[PDB]
Formats: sequence, structure tokens, C-alpha cells
Amino acid sequence: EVETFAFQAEIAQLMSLIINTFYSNKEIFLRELISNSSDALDKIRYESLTDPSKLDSGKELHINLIPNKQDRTLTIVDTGIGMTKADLINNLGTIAKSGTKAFMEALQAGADISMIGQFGVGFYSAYLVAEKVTVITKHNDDEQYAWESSAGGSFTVRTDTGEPMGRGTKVILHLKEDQTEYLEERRIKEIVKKHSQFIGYPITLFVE
Amino acid sequence: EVETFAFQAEIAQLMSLIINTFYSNKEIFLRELISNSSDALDKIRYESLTDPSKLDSGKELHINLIPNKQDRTLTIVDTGIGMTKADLINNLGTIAKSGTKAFMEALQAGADISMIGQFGVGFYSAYLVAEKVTVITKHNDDEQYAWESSAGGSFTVRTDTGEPMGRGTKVILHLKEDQTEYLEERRIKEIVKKHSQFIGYPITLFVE
Ligand SMILES: CCC(=O)c1ccc(O)cc1O
Ligand SMILES: CCC(=O)c1ccc(O)cc1O
Repeated sequence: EVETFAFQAEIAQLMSLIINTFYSNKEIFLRELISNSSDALDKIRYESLTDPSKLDSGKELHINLIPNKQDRTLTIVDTGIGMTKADLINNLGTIAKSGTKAFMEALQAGADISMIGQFGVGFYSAYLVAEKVTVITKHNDDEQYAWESSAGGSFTVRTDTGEPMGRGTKVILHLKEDQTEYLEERRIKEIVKKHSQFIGYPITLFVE
Repeated sequence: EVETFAFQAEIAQLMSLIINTFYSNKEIFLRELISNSSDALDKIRYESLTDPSKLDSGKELHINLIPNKQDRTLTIVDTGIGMTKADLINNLGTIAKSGTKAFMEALQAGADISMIGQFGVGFYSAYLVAEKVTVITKHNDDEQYAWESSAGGSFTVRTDTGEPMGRGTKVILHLKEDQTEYLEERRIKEIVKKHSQFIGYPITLFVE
């Protein structure tokens, strides 16, 4: 059923640093995740140029932001390329061992955490606001998996027996009890206007 | 021998706009190309995690900047993943039809040309300083090709019968007669310090 994995030592370190370093500009987490979704959307778009049957699983390419105040979650859904099980396990598709090394070396050279996505490890900036991230993903090659962590050096992967999604990745952020501002419609609008105003796919902010 | 292709109408338009729009901050072209090389280097690195024989063609991952004042060229060499012939033809691996659409829509909404790489069409910013770009590339799956354009709505692809390179892509910029500043060691250093100081692969500026 549930398989448990250890983060590579470097990714464990990165995460600890994101959770432990005092850093007020937490909002950048949404830019990082939107831009991840935008990159995955490019990949399914590039691939459908040569093989247009890859879109049999969803012809519409978009990003949705779903806050839910009861569950204290913000969900970023994209209909991008999705991850195989192998991708999930290899640090959600990233070059995370050397991306972290490069990042922790930019840090001790005049850079701040906001430059995280330049090293290809943006996803972990989710840990700025979330106490637990759950990642549901579906690639055309493979079945649907749920990936999950509350940091602490381990993550779980299970085949997700719940709701089919067709193709893409849903990042569910279970927010820290003091970061509920990121559930407010006004707050989300502002961040999307400020950090992601020129992203080439519809972004849709759901209402409650 | 030499096959000639037509740029897609949108890419033709983008290029014309890059060549024709008055825009003084031409230097951003080097940031765009370095960051393309860095992305390709990530791809061969991600792929060698699962299959370490993909590095049989070059174990070292780096970017080199080679000015040559006699030929009036600046060459950006990377040992990244390389392009197949198909990739070369599909707009050098980019989503260029819709990336341009997204870009030309950011333009008439408060954005300037420097935001070009956010739409995945950074490569064409080469036309800010070059009268002709020649692209030599080698992917592990395929042979070695030269791709070439002086804009005007057409590009050529030939199998490159010259010097083997092992794996990667070399972008040769044949500079406009008034943009030779980009051949100066001081000028290149400054741009690399200002726009690309935290890129996670060695960048080496060759000397003449
Ligand atoms: C591999 C690309 C992918 O599916 C993905 C990864 C991280 C993320 O925050 C969003 C995504 O869509
Ligand atoms: C497909 C990635 C690739 O080989 C490449 C493309 C454009 C570029 O300026 C440099 C590159 O290395």
C-alpha cells in the first residue's frame, strides 16, 4: 500500500533550512509553484506538437488555485504533463541534489531564498507556508499517485485510489496555523498580480 | 545536403519585432542563452540519474563563452542534452507558436522584451545582437547538425560534416557590425556578473 522513502541528505537539508530560516517574504511560494505548473504545461504542449493523442486525457491547459478554509488547504492544480512514479521518487522531477548544492552556495554569496527557483528546487518553497504537502499526479504513461510529506526527512508514495484527474499534478498545501492569509481571495489575487502576471496559461482563482 | 525551412508565421513575427523594435538593453541576450544552456544541462543531468551511460559522451557539465574578434563571433557552448534533428526543426525545442502569442500579449500589457525568456522563447533574443546565428548541436540519440538563419522567415538544417563535439549545443552569434562591445572581455564579465551570477554550472570566459 504506502511505501516510505528517505529524502536524499541534501534535500532533507534544504527543507530544514526552508522550515527553520527566518524569512518574512513567504509569499514567493505561489510564484514557484505556478511556474512549476507552467513548465509542466509546456512539456505536454511540446509533446502534443508531434503526437496530438497525448491530449486525449485533457485538451485544456490551465492552472487553478483552490483555497479551502475548512480544511486549511490551498490547492494548485495544473493539467500539465504529470509525473510517473519514478519522477515522484526522484525528487518530483527536479535535479535536487546538485540544485541544492548550487542554491546553498548562492546563499553564502549574496542571494536570498527568493532565488530558489533558479536552481530548479522551487517546489520545496512550499514548506515556507505548509506543514504538510500532498501531491496528486497522473502522467499518460502511468497510473495515478499520491506523494506526501510533513518534512522530517521522509516522504510517502501510494497509488491514489480516490478521484481520477485525467492528467496533471495537484499540489495540496496544508497550511501552517499562522499562514491562513494565503486562503484570502484578496491576498491570492495580489500575489498572482505581483509575481505571476505574465504566465501564458489561464490561472483561475476559485471562490468559496 | 542543405534543407531550407520556413519559420512558422508567429516565429517569423517575433523575430521581426526583435530585429525592428528600438530597444537599447540588448545585453539581456546573453542571460537568455546562458539560461537555455543551463536548462539543457539540467536535462542531461536528470537523465543520467536513472541511466549514467548517457554521460559516455561527456562527463563534464559546463558553459563556455568564446569571443573571436577576427570572425566577429561570440560562441556560447554547452555540454547539455543536445537537440535531435526534429528538435532543431520544431523551433529549437521551444513552444514557440503559443510562447510568442503569450509574449506579444504580455507586451501590450506593461511588459518589455527583457521578459522574453518567461515565455520560453529566449533563444530568439540572440537577434538583438546577431545578424546571423549558426547552431551546432549533437544529442546522444542522433547525429550532429548545423542549424542556421539570418532571419527573413527561413532557416536551414544540414548534418554538420565538420568537428565532432560529443554532446551539447554551440550557439555561434555573428554579431551586427555595431555590437562588437560584446566581444570585449570586460563587457562579457560585467554581463555575466550582473545577469547570471548564480547559475549552477561553471561558466568559462575564453581569452584571445
Ligand atoms: C514534473 C512537472 C510536474 O508535474 C510538476 C512538478 C511540480 C509542481 O509544483 C507542479 C507540477 O505540475
Ligand atoms: C534543447 C536544449 C538545447 O540544446 C539548447 C537550446 C537553445 C540554447 O540556446 C542552448 C541549448 O543548449
